[PDB]
Amino acid sequence: SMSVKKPKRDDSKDLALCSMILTEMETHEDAWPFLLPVNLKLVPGYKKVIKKPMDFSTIREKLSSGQYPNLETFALDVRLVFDNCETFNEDDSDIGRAGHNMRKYFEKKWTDTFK
Repeated sequence: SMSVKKPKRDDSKDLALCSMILTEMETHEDAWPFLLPVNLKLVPGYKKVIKKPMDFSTIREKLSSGQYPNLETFALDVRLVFDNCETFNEDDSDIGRAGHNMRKYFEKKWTDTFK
């Protein structure tokens, strides 16, 4: 509350560390469905169904340009990529499986880096 703060967590390395995580996600072999925005002209249904499209390149541009106010807003966009994927793809598809794998990979890096 006013003039009453918890001790100050050091957040000065967060930008760099989210960048590194993102690099590792970008270079994973199962990243291919997520590297670029889904082409809304060429994928019937995507535009109407997925209200908030998100992909690694869009996260990279937002990160590089100071559009994440904190590390939680960064995690929310990463998770959105996988939630979108689950919404549009069957679990038993290559892309469906990619999404589960990448989410697992992300969540571990996230815990190990920050928790």
